[PDB]
Amino acid sequence: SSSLKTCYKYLNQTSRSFAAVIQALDGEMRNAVCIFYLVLRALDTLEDDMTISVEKKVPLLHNFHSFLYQPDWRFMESKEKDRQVLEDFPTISLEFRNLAEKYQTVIADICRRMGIGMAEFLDKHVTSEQEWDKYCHYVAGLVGIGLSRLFSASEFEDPLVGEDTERANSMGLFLQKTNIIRDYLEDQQGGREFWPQEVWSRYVKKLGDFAKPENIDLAVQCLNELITNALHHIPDVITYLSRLRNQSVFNFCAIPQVMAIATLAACYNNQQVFKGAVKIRKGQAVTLMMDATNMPAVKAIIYQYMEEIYHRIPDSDPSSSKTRQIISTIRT
Amino acid sequence: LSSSLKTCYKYLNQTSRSFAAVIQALDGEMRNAVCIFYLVLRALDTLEDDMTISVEKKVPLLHNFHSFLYQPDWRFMESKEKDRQVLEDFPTISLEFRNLAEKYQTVIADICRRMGIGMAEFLDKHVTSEQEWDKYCHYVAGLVGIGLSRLFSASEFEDPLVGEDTERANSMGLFLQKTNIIRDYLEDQQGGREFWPQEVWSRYVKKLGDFAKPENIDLAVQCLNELITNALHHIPDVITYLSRLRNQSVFNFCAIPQVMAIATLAACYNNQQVFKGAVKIRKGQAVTLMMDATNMPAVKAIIYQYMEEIYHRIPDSDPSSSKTRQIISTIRTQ
Amino acid sequence: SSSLKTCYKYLNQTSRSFAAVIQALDGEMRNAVCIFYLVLRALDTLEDDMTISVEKKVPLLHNFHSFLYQPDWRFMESKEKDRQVLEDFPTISLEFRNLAEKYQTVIADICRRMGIGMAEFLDKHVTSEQEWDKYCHYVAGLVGIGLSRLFSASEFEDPLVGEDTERANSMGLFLQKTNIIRDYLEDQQGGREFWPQEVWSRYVKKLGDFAKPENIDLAVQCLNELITNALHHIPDVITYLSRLRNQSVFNFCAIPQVMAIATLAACYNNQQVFKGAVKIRKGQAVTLMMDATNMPAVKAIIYQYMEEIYHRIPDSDPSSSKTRQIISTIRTQ
Ligand SMILES: C=C(CC[C@]12O[C@H](C(=O)O)[C@@](O)(C(=O)O)[C@](C(=O)O)(O1)[C@H](OC(=O)/C=C/[C@@H](C)C[C@@H](C)CC)[C@H]2O)[C@@H](OC(C)=O)[C@H](C)Cc1ccccc1
Ligand SMILES: C=C(CC[C@]12O[C@H](C(=O)O)[C@@](O)(C(=O)O)[C@](C(=O)O)(O1)[C@H](OC(=O)/C=C/[C@@H](C)C[C@@H](C)CC)[C@H]2O)[C@@H](OC(C)=O)[C@H](C)Cc1ccccc1
Ligand SMILES: C=C(CC[C@]12O[C@H](C(=O)O)[C@@](O)(C(=O)O)[C@](C(=O)O)(O1)[C@H](OC(=O)/C=C/[C@@H](C)C[C@@H](C)CC)[C@H]2O)[C@@H](OC(C)=O)[C@H](C)Cc1ccccc1
Ligand SMILES: [Mg+2]
Repeated sequence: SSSLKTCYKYLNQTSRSFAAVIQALDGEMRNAVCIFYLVLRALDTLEDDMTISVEKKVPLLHNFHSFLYQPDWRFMESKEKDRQVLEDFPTISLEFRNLAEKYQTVIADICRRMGIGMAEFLDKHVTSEQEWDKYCHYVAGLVGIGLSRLFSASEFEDPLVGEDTERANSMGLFLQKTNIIRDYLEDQQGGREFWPQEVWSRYVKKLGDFAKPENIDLAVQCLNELITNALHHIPDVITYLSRLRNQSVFNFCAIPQVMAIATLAACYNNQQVFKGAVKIRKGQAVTLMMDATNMPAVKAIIYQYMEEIYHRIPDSDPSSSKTRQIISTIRT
Repeated sequence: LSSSLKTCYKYLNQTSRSFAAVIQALDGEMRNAVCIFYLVLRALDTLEDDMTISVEKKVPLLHNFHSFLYQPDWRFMESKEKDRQVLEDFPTISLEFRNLAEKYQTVIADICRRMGIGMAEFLDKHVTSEQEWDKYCHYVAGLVGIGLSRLFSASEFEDPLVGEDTERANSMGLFLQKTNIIRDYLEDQQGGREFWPQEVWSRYVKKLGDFAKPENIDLAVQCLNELITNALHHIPDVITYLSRLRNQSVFNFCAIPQVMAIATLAACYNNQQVFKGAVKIRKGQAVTLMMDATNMPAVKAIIYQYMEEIYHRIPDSDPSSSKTRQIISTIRTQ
Repeated sequence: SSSLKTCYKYLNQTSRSFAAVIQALDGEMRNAVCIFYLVLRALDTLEDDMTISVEKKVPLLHNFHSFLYQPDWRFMESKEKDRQVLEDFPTISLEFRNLAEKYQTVIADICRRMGIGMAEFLDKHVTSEQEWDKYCHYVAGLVGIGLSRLFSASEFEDPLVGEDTERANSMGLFLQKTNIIRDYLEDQQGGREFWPQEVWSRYVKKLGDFAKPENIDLAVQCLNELITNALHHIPDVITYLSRLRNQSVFNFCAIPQVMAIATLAACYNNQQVFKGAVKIRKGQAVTLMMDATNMPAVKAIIYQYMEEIYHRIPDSDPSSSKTRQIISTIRTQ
C-alpha cells in the first residue's frame, strides 16, 4: 500500500519521541497507533494554529471526528510547520478507514471528545488546578485512554488496561504537565499561557513576569509547586506500567514516562527553566546500567529520580512539606 | 578442565576482539560448538587471505580443508598471516572439533566443504555484478549465518524453524559482510584488495582506486550511497530472522552485530570520511540510549532510529536518492 | 506505617548505590532487605566511629543483635555523619520486629556473627591473605550470605541460593576486595590500612610507602597481585548470578558485580590508583549495546572485562602468569 508508506514517512518526519517505539509495536497495534498519532497530530495542528480565527476553528475541531469518514477532506490554509498532515489528510483518513472497525471506533470517539474539549479552551486560560487537569485530560489524558483502549482491543494486553481509564488518564497527564512545566519560556515567547493562573498569580502579577531575572526566586517557587502537582501522577504511572504484559507495548509506554520523570527531576529547583535550555544530566551509576524495559528496572530508575528531587528540596520552599509527602507516598 | 579446550579458548581470545565474549556467553553445548566453528573458519579465512600462498597451492587447501578436520596431525606451517597460530596448531582445534557431538561436526564440516569451494572460485577474479557480490558474500559470510543457525537448532536451544530458514540466515551474513566491505574500502585499497562490485564502481570511475583520489570524492560518495542502498535490502530478512529467536544468549549473539552494522551504515551514509579512513560510529538520539539491543522490540526501535538518521540525510541530487527512500520506506511498513 | 515511611526515607538518604534497586525488589523482599540494610548500616556506623573507645565498642558490636529486640534501644553518642539510624534506632527496630519470623532469624543471625567478627578486628590489621578473606567475610561475605538466605526464605529464589553459602560469600568478597583495592589512597589519608600485610610487606616497609612516587613500580606490582586474588571469586559470581530466577533480585545482584569488575579492569596495572581517583573507562563496542539485566549479557560484559585485563598483563609483572591462569580458567569454564 503506497498510502500506508506515506503515513509512516509522515510519522518519522514528525515525531522525534514516538516514531521508533510506535514502529516497534507488535502486529496490528503498529498501524493503529501510527494512524492514531497522525490523526491527533492533524487535530493538534488545527488547535495550535493562531491564524485560524476561533469562529472558523470551532466547527473544524467539533467535526474533525467526522472528517475521518469524508474521503476528500483536507485543509489547505494552515500556516503551521506540520501542515502536510492536514494537506494530505485524505491519505491518512484512507488508512484510518482500512483499520479494523474496533480500532476506528476508539480513534473516532477520542477525536470527538478531544475536539469538544479543545474548543472549550480556545477562549480561556487555565485557572484552577482542577481546570489544569481538565485541559490536560482533553489534550493528553484522552490520548492515554485511547491508546489503552487500542491495546486492549488488540488483545495484546488485558481488558483491564483499557477499562481503567483513570490510570490511563494519569499516563497522559504526567507527560503533558511535564511538557507544560519545561516549556514555560518557549511558550511565553510564542504568546502561549498554560501555567494555571490560580497557582502563578499567588507569586506574580503576570505569568510573563517569571521571565524577568528580578523574579527568579518566586519563579522557582512556583516551578516547584507545579512539579509537586505533577508528581501526584507517578503512583498511577507505576500501577499502569506494572500491568503490561507485552514487551513492545511496555517499551512504548515506559520510555516516554521515564524521559518525563528525568525531565521533571532536571527542572526541579532549577533557575535554568526560566533562562533557557535544561538538559538531563546522566543518572546515578547503578541506573545507567539498566534500561527502561523491565518493571523492576523502571522502578529503580524512578526511585533514583525521586531521590534526586528529594535531596534538593529547600527548607524555605513553600511546597517543601508537600514535595516530601508525595515522594514518600511514591516510595510506599 | 581439558588442556586442548583451554587452548582453543585462548586462540578464540587472541583472534577475536568482538565475537569472543558473546560466544562465551552462549548456553550449554552451543558455547563449545560455536567456539570451534569460529576457529575452524578463522583457519580457512587465514588461508584464503594469505597472498604468499600461490593460487595452485591454495586451491587444494581450500577444497580439502573440510577433510583436514578428520586428519589429526594436519597443520599448516607456511602462513605469513597474523592469525597463523590457528593453522600451526590446527591439531589442537581439530581434536576439539572431533570431541563435539556428531550433529555439530556434520554442520561445521558441511559449511567448510561449501565455503572452501566458493573461496577457491573467487581467487582469480574480482566481483563484477551485484549478483556476483551476493555469491561471494554467500560463500564467506552467508554460509557462516547458515552454519550458526543450524548449530542453534541442532542444540535444540532454538526451534528447528531457525535452522530451516537458510535464506534469512544467509541475509544475516550478507548484511554484515556488505557493511564490512563498504566500511573498509580504504584499508582494502591500501592492501591491494578489491571487493566493491565492478558493475557498480565502473559507472563512476575507471579504476576502483580512483575513489581514494580527492578529485573523485563526489563520485565516490555517490557510489558509496549506491552500495549502502543495496545492503539495506537485507534488513527485512534480518528483522524476520531475529524475531523468530527464543533463546536470550542466541538473541544477544545474533542481534548485537546486526545493530552495530546498521549503526555503521548510518555513520557511513553520504560520508566523505569513508574515503579518507576510519568512520566514528557516533552517539545516538535520546530515545536510542534508553534501550539496549537485547529484546526484539528494542532492537526494532534502534533500527528505525538509524533508518531515520539515514533518511533525513538523503541528498535530492544523489543518483540513488529515490531508491534509498524506497527501501527505507519498505523497511518501515513491513 | 509512619515508621516504615521513615525507614525508606533513611534508605534513600544514606544509600546512593543500593536504595533504588532495594526499593524495586518484589513482594516481601523489599521490606526485608530495606531493614537488613538499615540495621547493618547502623552496626557499621558503630564499627567505623573512632571516637567510641574499644571498651565501649566491643559490647555494642557483640550485643547489637539483641538491640533489635529492645524497643527503646538507641545510641546518642555517635559522631558519624549517618548517626540518625542510631539515634532513631527504635523506629528501625520496630519495623524489624514486624518482619516475618523467618526473616528475623536471618537478620539477627548475621548481625550477631558480624558483630563478633568486627570486634575481633578492632585490635589488629589484616596480615595474611587468609586473614583478608576472614575480614571480608565478616563485613561483606556475611551480607551476601544474609541476602541470599532472605531471597530463599521469601521463595522468590530457589532454596539453593541461601544454601550455597560459599557462593554467596564470594559475591560479598568480590565487592569488598574491589573496594579495598580501589580505595588505597583515600584509606591511606584516613589512617586506615586494609591491604593485607603479608602481601604488601613483600614490596615495601610501610603500606604508606606506596603513596610515594619513587615506589610506583612496586605499588603497581602489589596492586596487580591483589587484583589477581580478587579475580578468583569470578567463577562463583557467575555461578551465583546464573542461578537467579527473579528479575528484581537479578538487577539488585548483578549490577554491583559488573561495576566491581569494571573497576578492577580500570585499576589493573594502572599507576593512577596511587595518585587518586580512577576513571572507569567507556567499554568495548560490543558491550555498549547491552545492559546488565539478563544473564547472557552479564556474562558477555564480564568476559569482555576479563580480556581488557588480559590484554594489559605485562610480562615483567611478577604475577603475570597467575593473572593469565585465572582468566584462562574463567574463559574455559
Ligand atoms: C500532537 C501531539 C504531539 C506533538 C509533538 O510535537 C513535537 C514537535 O512538533 O516537535 C514532536 O513531534 C517532537 O518533539 O518531535 C513530538 C513527538 O516527538 O512526537 O510530537 C512531541 O512529543 C513530546 O513532547 C513527548 C514528550 C515526552 C514523551 C518526553 C518529555 C521530555 C516531556 C514530557 C510533541 O510535543 C500529540 O497529540 C496531542 C493532542 O498532543 C500526539 C499526536 C499524541 C500521540 C502520542 C503517541 C501515540 C499516539 C498519539
Ligand atoms: C574470519 C572471520 C571474521 C574475521 C574478523 O577479523 C577481525 C580482525 O582480523 O581483526 C576480528 O578478529 C576483530 O575485529 O578482532 C573479528 C572478530 O572480532 O571476531 O574477526 C572481526 O569481527 C568483528 O569485528 C565483528 C564485529 C561485530 C560485533 C559488529 C560488526 C559486524 C559491525 C560492522 C572480523 O572482521 C569469520 O570467518 C569468515 C569466513 O569470515 C569468523 C570466524 C566467522 C564466525 C563469526 C562468529 C562465530 C563463528 C564464526
Ligand atoms: C555499611 C554498608 C555500606 C556502606 C556504604 O557507604 C556509602 C557512603 O557512606 O557513602 C554508601 O552509602 C554510598 O556510597 O552512598 C554506600 C551505598 O551506596 O549504599 O553504602 C556504599 O555502597 C556502594 O557504593 C556500593 C557500590 C556498588 C554498587 C558497586 C561497588 C562495589 C563497585 C566497586 C557503601 O560504602 C554495608 O554494610 C557493611 C557491614 O558494610 C551495607 C549496609 C550492606 C548491605 C548492602 C545491600 C543490602 C543490604 C546490606
Ligand atoms: Mg516461588
